[PDB]
Amino acid sequence: HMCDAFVGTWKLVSSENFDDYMKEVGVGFATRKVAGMAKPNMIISVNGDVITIKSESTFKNTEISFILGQEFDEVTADDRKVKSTITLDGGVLVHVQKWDGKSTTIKRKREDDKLVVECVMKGVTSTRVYERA
Ligand SMILES: COc1c(C)c(C)c2onc(C)c2c1C/C=C(\C)CCC(=O)O
Repeated sequence: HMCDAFVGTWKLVSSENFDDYMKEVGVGFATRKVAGMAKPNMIISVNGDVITIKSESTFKNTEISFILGQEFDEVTADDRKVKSTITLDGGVLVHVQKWDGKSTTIKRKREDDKLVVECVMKGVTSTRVYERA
């Protein structure tokens, strides 16, 4: 029952500073433009210890399945090959991606009826807000 409040189907309703975050990460111009247009749905489900987060958009689909605390391979929407570890910290899903000696952290939390996602690369943060679909 860990992540019960995250489970469901969510749609993107606001984004702030995602272009600057993508620049910080190293995403190129064309990908930033097309990815920044997308309005993904995110589908979160849990089966035993396995959490699955799917992102469906016009830009890309993606899907990750993982066990908390257990590192996995992830190919990101922008085609980085990263090593990811996702934990729960005080009710927040904390997702660290490591690649090429770099690191970024993505935090997902429930706030009121929203799922709020904060992406941080060095000093740059982006906030993306999702509502139930
Ligand atoms: C941040 O990693 C990226 C990137 C870099 C780019 C270009 C992207 O383009 N499309 C997606 C989807 C996407 C993502 C995943 C987003 C997140 C893991 C959280 C924000 C959200 O779920 O909205």
